[PDB]
Amino acid sequence: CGIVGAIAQRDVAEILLEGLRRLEYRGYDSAGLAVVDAEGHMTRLRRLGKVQMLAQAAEEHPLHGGTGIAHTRWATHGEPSEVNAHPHVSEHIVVVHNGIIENHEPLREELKARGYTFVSETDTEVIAHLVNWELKQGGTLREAVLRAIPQLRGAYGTVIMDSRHPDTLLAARSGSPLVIGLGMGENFIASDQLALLPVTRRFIFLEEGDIAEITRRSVNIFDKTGAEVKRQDIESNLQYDAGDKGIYRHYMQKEIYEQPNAIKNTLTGRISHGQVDLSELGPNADELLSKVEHIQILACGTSYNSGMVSRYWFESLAGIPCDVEIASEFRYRKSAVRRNSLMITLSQSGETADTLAGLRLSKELGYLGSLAICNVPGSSLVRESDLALMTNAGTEIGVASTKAFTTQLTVLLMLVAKLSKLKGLDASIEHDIVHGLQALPSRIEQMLSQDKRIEALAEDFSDKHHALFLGRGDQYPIALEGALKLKEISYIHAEAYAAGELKHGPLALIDADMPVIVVAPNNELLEKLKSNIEEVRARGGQLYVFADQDAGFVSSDNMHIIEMPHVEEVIAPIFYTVPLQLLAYHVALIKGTDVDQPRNLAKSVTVE
Amino acid sequence: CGIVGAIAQRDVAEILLEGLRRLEYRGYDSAGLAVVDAEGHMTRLRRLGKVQMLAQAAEEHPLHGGTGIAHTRWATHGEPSEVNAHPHVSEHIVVVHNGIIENHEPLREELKARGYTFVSETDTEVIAHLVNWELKQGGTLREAVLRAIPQLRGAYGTVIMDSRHPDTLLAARSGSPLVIGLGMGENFIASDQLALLPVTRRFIFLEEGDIAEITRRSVNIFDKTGAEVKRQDIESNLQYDAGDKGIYRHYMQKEIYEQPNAIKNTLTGRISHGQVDLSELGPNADELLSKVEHIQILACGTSYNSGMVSRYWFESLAGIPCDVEIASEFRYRKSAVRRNSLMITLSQSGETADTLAGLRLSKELGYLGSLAICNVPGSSLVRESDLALMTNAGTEIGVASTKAFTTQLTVLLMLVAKLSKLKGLDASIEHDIVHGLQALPSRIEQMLSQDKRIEALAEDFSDKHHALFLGRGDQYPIALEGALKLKEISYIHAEAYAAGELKHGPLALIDADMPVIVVAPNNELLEKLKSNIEEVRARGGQLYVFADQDAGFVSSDNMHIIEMPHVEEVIAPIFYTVPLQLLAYHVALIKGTDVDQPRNLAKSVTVE
Ligand SMILES: O=C[C@H](O)[C@@H](O)[C@H](O)[C@H](O)COP(=O)(O)O
Ligand SMILES: O=C[C@H](O)[C@@H](O)[C@H](O)[C@H](O)COP(=O)(O)O
Repeated sequence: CGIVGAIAQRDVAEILLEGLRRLEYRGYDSAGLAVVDAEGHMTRLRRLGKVQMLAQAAEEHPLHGGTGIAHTRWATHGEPSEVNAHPHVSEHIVVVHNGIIENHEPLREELKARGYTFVSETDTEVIAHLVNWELKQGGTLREAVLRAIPQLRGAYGTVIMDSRHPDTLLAARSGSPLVIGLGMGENFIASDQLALLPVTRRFIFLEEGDIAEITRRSVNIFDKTGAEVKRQDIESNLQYDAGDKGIYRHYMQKEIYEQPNAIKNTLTGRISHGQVDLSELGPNADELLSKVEHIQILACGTSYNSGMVSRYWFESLAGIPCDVEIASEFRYRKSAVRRNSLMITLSQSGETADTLAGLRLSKELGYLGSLAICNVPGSSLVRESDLALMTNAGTEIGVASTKAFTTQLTVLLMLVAKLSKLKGLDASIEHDIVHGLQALPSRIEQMLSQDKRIEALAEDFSDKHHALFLGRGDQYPIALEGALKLKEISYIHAEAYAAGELKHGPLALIDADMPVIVVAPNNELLEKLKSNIEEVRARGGQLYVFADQDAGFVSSDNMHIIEMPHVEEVIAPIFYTVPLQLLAYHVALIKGTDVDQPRNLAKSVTVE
Repeated sequence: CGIVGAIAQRDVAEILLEGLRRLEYRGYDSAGLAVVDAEGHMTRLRRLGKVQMLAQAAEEHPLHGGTGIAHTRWATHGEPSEVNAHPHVSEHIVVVHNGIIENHEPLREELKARGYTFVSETDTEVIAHLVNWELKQGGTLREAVLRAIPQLRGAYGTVIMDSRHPDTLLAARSGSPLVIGLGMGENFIASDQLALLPVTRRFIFLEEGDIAEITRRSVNIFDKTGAEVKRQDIESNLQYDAGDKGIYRHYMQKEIYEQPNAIKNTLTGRISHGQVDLSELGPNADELLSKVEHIQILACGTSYNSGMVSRYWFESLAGIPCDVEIASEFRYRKSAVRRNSLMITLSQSGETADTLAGLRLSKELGYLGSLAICNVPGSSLVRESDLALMTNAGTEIGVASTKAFTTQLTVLLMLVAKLSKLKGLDASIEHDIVHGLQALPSRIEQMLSQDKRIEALAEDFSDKHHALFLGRGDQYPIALEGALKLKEISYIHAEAYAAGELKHGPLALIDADMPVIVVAPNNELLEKLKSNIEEVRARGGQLYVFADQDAGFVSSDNMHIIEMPHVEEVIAPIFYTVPLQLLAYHVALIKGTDVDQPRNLAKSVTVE
């Protein structure tokens, strides 16, 4: 989730609370900072709620100090939320981490043994009493820590502090990212370089394992053993616009509408000469890519749907057997490795628990090699992969992925043409794919200029609480997607069915008041589809159908047609996605929902 | 669908209306018979509705004749239901078919040319004016037909009659089954030997293509060309109990509760000596089965879910790469054939459009060979296959498959152990599978004796209209299944999610009033699951959890636990299915629904 850390000479709270705000997406149930003033007065503070719930519990009780550590959260397993909220104050040790401490039991028991007393349920409060115990046994903090770290198992990103000596903050990185922001006289710790974006812009990105010792006037980093290290330090880029929603009322909407430029980024330096280019893999790709006979794809939620759309392409175009499983199942299941199998995770975060263990698994199951289509660079998926292709999406703040989706398509789509050519197939296959790609941007541009109309439809969903999404083909999953959206950002019970599955059961749901969103280009499967539309139609189902301008569909009280600008077909599933995104967003407004942090959720799921 | 045909000396209506009643499952939108009395008075009759809607429109206007043909239907594409209802009276030619006439256009136009006039939209009414035109050009009916048949494309099962000469009925078979029931002085035609079950029990099962000429006192069958044929004639068996619901209020319920004996049938003559036996394939199976490296599985609705459960087994036990696609998508999609791929349809009917073309496709795509796990013998899937294994389910009348499911599992499960052994694997794998199999019956027995309790739960769903089904593992799809049920037989919007997918989106749906059915044995994935239960739990979601007696779960207003009799684990997905079946049925009663013919549906989808 979100974890921030100041240690300057000014007051560090209204920054700590900022860092949080700019990590509210990674987590939005509980929050709270801990600062201390000169003298030593600790001042822990927690609130259930948005970060603002804290903010306000700060104005009421301003916190002075130049040593604090904040923290937002995803309260998942539930639990007394304000009791189990960070930070936790082990007498004088305050901690806040990001992650999961595996051995959080073999410890909690062992300590406890030694008269310890965990007043709260939680793994953070274990870091504390652990580090603390280590003070007692000699050394300095930057020593008590360098000893306790290696006795923890998991992936975490804690930032330990001694209320008796706010002179130093400790920061370890074992999994969850922790970047350090460099200030003047001051420093800052963060889980992401986006918290600190306001104050510094100069970051030393902790490598994996580091236990950096930080003060106002120094930042000493040590490797895992305890050696000293000289981590470089770079200036940020991830600031294009930072987390400024701009003209846009919500992040999704801006993120939705960035798709057209967002793809351009992706198709940039890759569409070199009528034919997709991906040298970026370094001439050693055509030696593993080429032995490829099958493709396994790990993913979750939207990152999976994409995996789907692709399977259609990898086969009907690359001619390559391909599976596209949900990471959650894969990882725990004994399985049968195809011969010559390129594993291919499709995270946007790069840091998702499941798609990542998956990957990890893959390694042992003798796959041919990994490939990684992340959004975020140097991400756990990207560095443990073997090959990787980056979406160039830009940072996506929306809890509900959108441009990360469209980008993914574009990439995969590109990989297809590479693989296509790589396989002496028809040089025309690449050509065709490219033309789409190399014209997707302009086209989504086209599509968005329909905002108004879709915004109009959404009115019809005020009163509904169910919705059916139908598609067939390499649009089965596009219809999967637009459900997942609407479903998530408006709470409507939307469900997606592969069109030709209705009559085998689900078709019982239809009725007078059941809207049915359907996507329908000038596909070959057009008529097949045109049918199951008529099948639902003939049973009540109110029908919103996003159909190519030249489909043939005809308007009607029961059957609402939303003309679609003729698209290509290689990029058809991307295109037809967009309108479905608008609709989910707009219905969400009509619904009056947290368009940007839907309940029980929180962008990127990196827990486990 | 359902098509019946009398031609006796008594009055044939109260039989025709019976035949229909006993094919109401195959179709239940529109109906209607046509008889004629001695003199020649035709008497066509149609009604929207159950067959009974006709029945009653018969009592009001008794139909005398000893030559009639009836017919129930699935009105799918909708259309003026009483206008487009069979039979259709082309002046003197009355027809009724079962199936789809492809060229139903290149004809409708051509004829029409010749001053013809189709007062109704429909493909039946095309058979008529077609056969008719053929009278005019010479010959006798049994000649005008034998000429018109070969000018039709599709799969059909029409039974043509001449109102000017009820002396003869014609019957052709091009796809849809047509069996002939033999009486004394009288005959009968049928789409299934179950219509006629009351009158005769002696059937000559038309081969594929036959154009049988039938009168009271003869039944001449001719092959496709026009030759004479001597089709054998067998006595029925499919009459165990016929379509007599017995003690049981609905077919599902009886069919649900037949599972325990229904499996026994399946495990009969196959569990020969501590180890599954399937010689029934004839010593030429271990020569294709053995070269098998991958398994593709086609299916729809419940017949697919089974395909799922299996994939888990074929891999984690047989060690064999396996895909399990929805037939509807497969069939229309260019794809990549694994090397050495055993295709394997999983119909119960054997006659499903999609799973069958699928199969058909398979043939061209160089698979290694077909295998067929049908319920019904000599079924289109079973005869075009290459290998086949029959469920021994018994005829299932329920529109909502149940025992066909459990049987399928059992079979596949058996195939796994065959393949397992066939692959020098651990002799212990077979052993273990068998023990389950060879103890599934007794165990489901166990499970049903919980009826009451589940019947109790269902009370809690009166007011609900959504439901979430969660499972993980080789129970992801078992949770898929029990949704499809409830979803179909009660209209509740039930949805199944692989447990570990919640946090990536859908988990937004949960709330105060969202029941969540979850299946949870003493799996290894127990705790994983135990979690997402707690995740939903912690967000409102009312939780009905079907968990092993020794799970650990604890009762609670928000979390309803329904102890499950410890089962094995190889057969665990079958077992945990049953309770989910009860619940759908019981909720359906509380709902007050067509537990046996849910709306917009109709057992086996054989249209296209
Ligand atoms: O609608 C929500 C998004 O679809 C979300 O579900 C996301 O796609 C998954 O949780 C995947 O995580 P990553 O893409 O970042 O790995
Ligand atoms: O709940 C309804 C049944 O699940 C039904 O969906 C059936 O399974 C499919 O239509 C498959 O047809 P076959 O099994 O007979 O081929």
